[PDB]
Amino acid sequence: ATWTCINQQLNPKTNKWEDKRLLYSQAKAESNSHHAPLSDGKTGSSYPHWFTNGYDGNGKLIKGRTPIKFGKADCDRPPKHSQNGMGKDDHYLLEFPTFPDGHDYKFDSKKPKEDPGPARVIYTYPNKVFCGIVAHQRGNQGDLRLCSH
RNA sequence: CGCUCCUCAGUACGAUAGGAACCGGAGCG
Ligand SMILES: [K+]
Ligand SMILES: [K+]
Ligand SMILES: [K+]
Repeated sequence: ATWTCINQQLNPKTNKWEDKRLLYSQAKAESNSHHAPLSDGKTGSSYPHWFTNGYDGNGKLIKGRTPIKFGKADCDRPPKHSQNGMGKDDHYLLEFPTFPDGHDYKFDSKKPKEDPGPARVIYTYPNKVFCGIVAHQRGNQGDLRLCSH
């Protein structure tokens, strides 16, 4: 499967934000999630880490929030995320940088830290069930929204 | 006392997608 994200990027010459169509291979994104550690933070880059998808640790939805519908029961279930995100009963979503070229993000480096880019592969803790590809609409900041596939 | 860098630490904390400080190290005023 191929996922497409439209990410606005600032063209210097026109000083205006333009739509860049970015394509991701699900197979490569999944491989990225397997190469990354099964932890929540605790790495030099901070990734991978808990993706709340609008909930708090007790599966309670933050008011005025619509979680992303992934289409897989495991991915759409309200999460159970304890303090360290390592409880022996936890189940929640993790986000990790993913790129069109498929390379593995250098999760262990803090200084300098690799640019995570606009996209993330979202997968479950602790079985790493693939959920989807999400990305920032503008540059590398703001909320993350589900890309198409 | 103030400012820059390291470290503390991607820790504490946070959930608008981020993120300290004390102690300690190196400087300038
Ligand atoms: K954390
Ligand atoms: K400091
Ligand atoms: K100090």
